[PDB]
Amino acid sequence: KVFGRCELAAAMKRHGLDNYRGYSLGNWVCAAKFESNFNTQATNRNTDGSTDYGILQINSRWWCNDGRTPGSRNLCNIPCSALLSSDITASVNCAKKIVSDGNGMNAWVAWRNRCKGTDVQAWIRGCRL
Ligand SMILES: [Cl-]
Ligand SMILES: [Cl-]
Ligand code: NA
Ligand code: NA
Repeated sequence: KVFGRCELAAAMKRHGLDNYRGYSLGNWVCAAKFESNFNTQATNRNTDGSTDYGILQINSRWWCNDGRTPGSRNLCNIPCSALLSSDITASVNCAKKIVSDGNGMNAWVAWRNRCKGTDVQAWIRGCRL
């Protein structure tokens, strides 16, 4: 599923990601835009052999099991394919764990390089939330 911008904002808010660990909703929408273009089905291989999955590009070395990643910890205790669902619940639950890990949203490279320090409220401008 390719979410619309405000559509994803509303889903993320309903799921309690807005202001989660102090990250306003625009941060999460901005991160999803650059990580996945709002596409739940997005996957990308990493150099280390792990793969990133879903709207928030959650990694198979630490967070989910994809059955092919050396050193997988599966800390979210989920198959990586569950993170590709049109229902974002599993991605949100796992993102809450990741962002609590100590580095906040710096865990997402695209967030640090493209969202951090910018006017992230722009990402939810116009939406009815
Ligand atoms: Cl915001
Ligand atoms: Cl933080
Ligand atoms: Na894909
Ligand atoms: Na992989």
